[PDB]
Amino acid sequence: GSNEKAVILDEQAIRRALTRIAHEIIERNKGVDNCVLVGIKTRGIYLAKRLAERIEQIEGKPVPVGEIDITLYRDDLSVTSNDEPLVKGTDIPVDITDKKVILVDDVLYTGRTVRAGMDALMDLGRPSQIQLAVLVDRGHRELPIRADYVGKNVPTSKSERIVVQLDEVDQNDRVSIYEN
Repeated sequence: GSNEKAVILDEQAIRRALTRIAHEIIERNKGVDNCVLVGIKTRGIYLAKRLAERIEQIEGKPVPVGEIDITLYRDDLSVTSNDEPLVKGTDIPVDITDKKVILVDDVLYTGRTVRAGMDALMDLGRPSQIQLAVLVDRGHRELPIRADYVGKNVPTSKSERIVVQLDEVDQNDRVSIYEN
């Protein structure tokens, strides 16, 4: 059909949300001493790296960035969003024990990737807090998870999927919502 996709973050809205999140992290943590950013999912990781650069531009101190590499699966033959995270690997360049780790997710949906992210962190260390920054929160949580920082709330139905494009993997910055 026609009009079965819409842009929910254009490039400027992306850049503004990141900048907002950067400020929010700084205000809430009262600086970024002992903060570590950790990206989840391929685009969450690129977002995390943008976020750390933005925070560095604000504070003049680097923020370390790590990644948790997760692939999502389903237990059935349905075509519907994959909801089972499998953690493939981790790379965090610093110790996270007694640090505030900020998980960075492109789209908060079921919360299921976030939960695997939290456990993955707990396998590497004992942070004092795990916080969650997300570019989009589309609701329909399946676990009791919520974001500390949200670029945009986007109401959705379970039939819709959110497509995130970023320059680093997709050669354009855009978030879109699609029926089906």
